[PDB]
Amino acid sequence: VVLQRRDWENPGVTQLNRLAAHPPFASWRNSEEARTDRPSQQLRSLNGEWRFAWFPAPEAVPESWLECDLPEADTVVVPSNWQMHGYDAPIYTNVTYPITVNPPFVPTENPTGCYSLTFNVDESWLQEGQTRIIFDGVNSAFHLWCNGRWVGYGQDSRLPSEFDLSAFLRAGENRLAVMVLRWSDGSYLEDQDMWRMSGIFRDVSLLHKPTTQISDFHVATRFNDDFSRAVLEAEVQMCGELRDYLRVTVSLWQGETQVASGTAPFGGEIIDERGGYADRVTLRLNVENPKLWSAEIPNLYRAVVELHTADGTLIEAEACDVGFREVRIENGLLLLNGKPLLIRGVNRHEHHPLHGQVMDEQTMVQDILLMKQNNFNAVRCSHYPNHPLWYTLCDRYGLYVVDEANIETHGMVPMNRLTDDPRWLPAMSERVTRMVQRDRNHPSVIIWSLGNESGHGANHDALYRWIKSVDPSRPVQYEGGGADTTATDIICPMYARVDEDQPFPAVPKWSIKKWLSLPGETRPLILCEYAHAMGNSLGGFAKYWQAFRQYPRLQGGFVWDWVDQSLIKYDENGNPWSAYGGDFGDTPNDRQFCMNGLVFADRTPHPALTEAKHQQQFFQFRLSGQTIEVTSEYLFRHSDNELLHWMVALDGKPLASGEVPLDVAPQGKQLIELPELPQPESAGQLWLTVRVVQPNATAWSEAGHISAWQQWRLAENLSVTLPAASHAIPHLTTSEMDFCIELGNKRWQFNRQSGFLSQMWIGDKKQLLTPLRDQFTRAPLDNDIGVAEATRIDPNAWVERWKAAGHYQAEAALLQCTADTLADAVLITTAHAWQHQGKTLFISRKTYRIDGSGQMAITVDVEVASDTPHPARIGLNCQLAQVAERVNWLGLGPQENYPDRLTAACFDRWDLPLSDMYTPYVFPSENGLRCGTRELNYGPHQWRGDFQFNISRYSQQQLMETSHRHLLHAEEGTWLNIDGFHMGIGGDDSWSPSVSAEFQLSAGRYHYQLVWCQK
Amino acid sequence: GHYQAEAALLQCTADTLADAVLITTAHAWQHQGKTLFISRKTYRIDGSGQMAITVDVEVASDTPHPARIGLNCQLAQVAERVNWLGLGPQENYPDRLTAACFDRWDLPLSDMYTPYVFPSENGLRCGTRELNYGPHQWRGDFQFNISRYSQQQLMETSHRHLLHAEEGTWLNIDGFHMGIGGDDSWSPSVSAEFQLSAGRYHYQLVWCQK
Ligand SMILES: O=C1O[C@H](CO)[C@H](O)[C@H](O)[C@H]1O
Ligand SMILES: [Mg+2]
Ligand SMILES: [Mg+2]
Ligand SMILES: [Mg+2]
Ligand SMILES: [Mg+2]
Ligand code: NA
Ligand code: NA
Ligand code: NA
Ligand code: NA
Ligand code: NA
Repeated sequence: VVLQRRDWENPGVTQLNRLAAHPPFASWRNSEEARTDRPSQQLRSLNGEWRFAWFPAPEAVPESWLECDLPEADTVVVPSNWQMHGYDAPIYTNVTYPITVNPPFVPTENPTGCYSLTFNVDESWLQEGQTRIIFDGVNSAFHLWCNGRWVGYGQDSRLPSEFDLSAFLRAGENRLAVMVLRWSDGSYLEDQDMWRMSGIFRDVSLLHKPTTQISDFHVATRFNDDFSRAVLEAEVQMCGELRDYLRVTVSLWQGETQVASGTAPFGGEIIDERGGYADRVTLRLNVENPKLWSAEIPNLYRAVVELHTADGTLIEAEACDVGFREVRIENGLLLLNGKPLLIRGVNRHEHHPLHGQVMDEQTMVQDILLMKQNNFNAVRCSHYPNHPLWYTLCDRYGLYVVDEANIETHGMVPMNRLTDDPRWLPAMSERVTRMVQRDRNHPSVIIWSLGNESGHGANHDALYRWIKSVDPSRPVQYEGGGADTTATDIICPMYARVDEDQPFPAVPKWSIKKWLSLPGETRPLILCEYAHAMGNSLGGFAKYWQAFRQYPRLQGGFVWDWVDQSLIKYDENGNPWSAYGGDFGDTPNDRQFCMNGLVFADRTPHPALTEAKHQQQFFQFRLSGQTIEVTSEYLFRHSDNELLHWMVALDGKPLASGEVPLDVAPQGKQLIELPELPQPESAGQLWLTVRVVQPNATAWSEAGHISAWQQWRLAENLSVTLPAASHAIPHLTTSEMDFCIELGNKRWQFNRQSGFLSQMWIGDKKQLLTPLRDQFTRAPLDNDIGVAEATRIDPNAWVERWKAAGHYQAEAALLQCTADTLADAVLITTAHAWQHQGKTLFISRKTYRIDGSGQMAITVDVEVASDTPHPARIGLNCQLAQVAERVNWLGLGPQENYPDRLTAACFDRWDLPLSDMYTPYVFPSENGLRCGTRELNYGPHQWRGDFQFNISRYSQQQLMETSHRHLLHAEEGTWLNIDGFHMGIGGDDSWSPSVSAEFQLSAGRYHYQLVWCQK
Repeated sequence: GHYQAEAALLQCTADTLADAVLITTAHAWQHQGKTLFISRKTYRIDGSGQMAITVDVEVASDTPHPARIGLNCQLAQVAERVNWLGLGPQENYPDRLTAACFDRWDLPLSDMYTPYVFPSENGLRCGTRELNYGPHQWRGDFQFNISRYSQQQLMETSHRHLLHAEEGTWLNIDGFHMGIGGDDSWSPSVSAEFQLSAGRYHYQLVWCQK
């Protein structure tokens, strides 16, 4: 029947013999164990060592496997993705399906994973009650046998499938056989932009329930106008024989105190002409002054549901954590406990670099900690229901959750081909309804989502209404078909820009500000995805946050995304490296487009994370004279774990500092008058830096955690004092090929054919390995490349425009090189033109003035043809002979910063190891720039001015020629790129030009000045 | 103290090059001991009689952003026409120049003055690459006004009919000029992107004889 029916090529069959969905059960037989959420002896884990064999098709699986272990089978850990054990390749594709688009059919060659487990069942489990097996995640479809007998079938890779094994088991040893299909009709609804894997990748458990049992329960909390009174309403359903003596007791607990309790027999109210539910009961408990749940203060109660005889016999108990909170949209605003939310959100895939799509508690906790430490309060489950533990942790640690159905049909043409088709309504409905049935009691879930990138079909509208009907407590959102359809309560676009319209036909992405006020529009707007964090990205992040704060109805967004989907591979020597699309022989593939994270796969932060943290701060600051005004953006909590530190420094030199306790109400203000500020005699800019410090450790943070900062310029005293009269004067030696300048042991060489400074000497020591030359290009960022599908090339992409214009191939042509002897200096004047196919792209005119103090003043004036694509940078570069341990600078830092991503950086004196000045993006590009630098120190060298710089062992050429970071080699000496000017990095998306006009180098004429000297 | 700031000489040197003379200057404008602006210049006069002026200005970050960054002088000459390659033909300012077109414009001198009943700074033309007046030509990328009335007289005179033509011609040539605003006229109304807030400014001009 199995091979004959081909249930995996039939959307009308998504399960066989699968039990109804429900909230998490453990069947405690002791109420105290239920209350305290301790282990239940009635819920067993079958995680561990299983037998596994791989086959190329289900037709290749031998019948013998149903009753006997296959000798060729291996013993593997479960849960697991079998690609991670090397049985076949994981496939990274974005939009295009990994299989031929021919619904409902899948390939004949359909990788088949045969799992089996021989396991013990106690006699006591079989003498009474019901023994079920629960598969929390099987990707993508499976048949199940127990002791050679066929049990059932299941689809949907991301929700639990449960089966009654009572009639199949024997006391002692039993054998399960699970046949997992890689591809099924379910795969058409699972086209998420992620690695395509398969297997038994979530927990497997065995649950014992009594014959008379709790089969479902729903918890709701409703409130009066000021939230000083609540009613908890618990609906409980039973299965078994109905009897007069049966009762349900629901008890509610605030830690160790029972705050409320209610007991009732079964028999619901009359609902229609045929009566009511005799197998259900609703308990209503009054709660005065409930402690409310939010991400800020995740107050939780425990609800215990006891099924019992009236005279006191507990049959079984179930339980959940209860968060007292109201979610509603009123007058166009999303409210949590009557207050408008500001969503500091991120999308988070379930991804581990070693284990693939298998999740563990440690990784989940690590992620939540890092998120909260970086000022996130919300997470979107892109794009499927998560491992059940995720919700428990979000409940307890406090994060707002968008729970999203496992439906994505991106690769369909058009996108709604399946979702507008009623033949596909049953399969879609199960992915939505079974999510709701499972997760509806979690307070952390505040919004339901219908899926992702499946267009807008009638099936979406039907399922939107289904949720609205069954669960009025939570808004429903869905972005497909233009982000503002009749299937969404929230305008939830992806990559809509702040100010710029993107008027695509049918599905425009309006400026978010404009979107709110379109005729007839009243809904709130929260971006489901924004600020695409691919590689060197998050340019213009502050622009979103300014808009969010100014516009009541712009209530935030979810950054895309949390973590790079890179996977670990090993080289010849067994050394690990980060791999992306195509690295497993997977083809077609979308290469690096799977890496979009604010953190690397091992959870090491990208530089972008600090920009996110800074913009997502909960305290706002204004400066008026000596007055600092602190404003809290908290809705509920006081600043009861917050101290304000302040420091005033003159060009990095500390002049004063102190601390002031913060006592700020939610949404309130506090004025801090700074003491009489000292007047520095010395020249320079005074800078004020403030930081909010948390003196006490929390569940999510260490003592001393910095949660917020800001800087201001204070007084500036411009230097008017003259540099000391240098007694010596530099000697010019003129030859046919060189202009050589000497002053003591210092020597400079300017090549007369090239027109560049080709060498410097300190004593007899060479200082340069490559000459100091202008550079107008950068090793392209992923945003410059502007690709989302590897087959596609956008002629509009910055890298394409630069390449076509000849920026990367333009050669320096010398126009002028002269030397003049001054009264206290030697002056070298140069002019160069950069040309491609007879077209002059750039002209550089320079003076080098070396005086008797040993300093070399470099003045550069550059012309850029108005019709050439604006250049990536305007600066100089050289390869120094020096390799030094440290980099010291007075500029913005300490982390990597670019013109459109530098708000988080602070102006101070920074000192770091050379390695910290390189950002190891897995796909190499221009990296590690620091902006607003007035002084740079490296080895014996010092540069002064007002410039941007990066410094590393890797040239721009190597970076642009290398696809993987692990293939980079340290070059001789150190490559230095010093920029007068540098283009924004953008990132509003990574598949179209996204650098805003104000960050493009469009001025045509540029001036900058550097002083190079020794110290 | 912007209107009463006094120029203090920091540096004034002269050098001879292979085909030119180079004059280097530095000035500080101060008020009550506070240095508001520093102007560093080079004047390069070559064998073709062209005087290349390079100007680099520091503006104290805590002083209000200045109305303009430029040079002014009273020319001995009165000439009939003003001819320029830049935005025109009418008066235009950084935040009010979209109507203006880049072209070669030639007007009588009197049209380079706008007779606002209450006198103020007026007649500026932006985005100018070449200006011609009598024997003089200025080249660069600048804003300018040219008229018989000094900035001093304009600020001291309440009514246009009370203005008297001064000897010769007042020329104001700006590397940079602040927006004029106008969202209202009773509060600061110049948008941030039109305020002269960069701290360090660079402009260059060539003065020659035509
Ligand atoms: O539109 C999207 O942008 C992301 C780009 O990485 C990713 O593909 C998301 O799954 C998708 O919803
Ligand atoms: Mg099927
Ligand atoms: Mg009791
Ligand atoms: Mg997609
Ligand atoms: Mg700041
Ligand atoms: Na808002
Ligand atoms: Na992606
Ligand atoms: Na406090
Ligand atoms: Na690269
Ligand atoms: Na006046």
